[PDB]
Amino acid sequence: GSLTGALAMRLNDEDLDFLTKWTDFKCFVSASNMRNAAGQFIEAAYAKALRIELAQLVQVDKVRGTLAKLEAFADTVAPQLSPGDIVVALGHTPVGGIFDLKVGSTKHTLQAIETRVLAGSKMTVARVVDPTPTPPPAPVPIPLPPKVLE
Repeated sequence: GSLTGALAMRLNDEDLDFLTKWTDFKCFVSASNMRNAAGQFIEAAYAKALRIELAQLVQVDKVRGTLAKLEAFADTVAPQLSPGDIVVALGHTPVGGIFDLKVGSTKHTLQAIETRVLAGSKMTVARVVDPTPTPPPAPVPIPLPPKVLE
């Protein structure tokens, strides 16, 4: 096999290790009412995305992602994350389809993406934090031809 599994056909130890290098939740993705003043998140987002592309160190990939990693890991894009399998994307983040923005005194999150948890690799979750228990339309609104909702 090699480089063929559940991580877009790269869950294998080669891409999973070079992928496991770090997490993607050191970057806050467009929160909107929370994010709008500085928006300095694309630094770690670009560095880690490149590290995901480094995970494919067939030869140089690892080197591109490591240099990019430092590029962002500079100050406010390095020591801000959890143990693994996480990336920050809240509010104005095109994936939910739901309507809830969590911003402090406006803490109501709309984020329905997927159910994928790879330690040190990508993780997609479906969660809507709102004071309402029962959702008026659908339980989990994710646009996918093979799936019904989630």
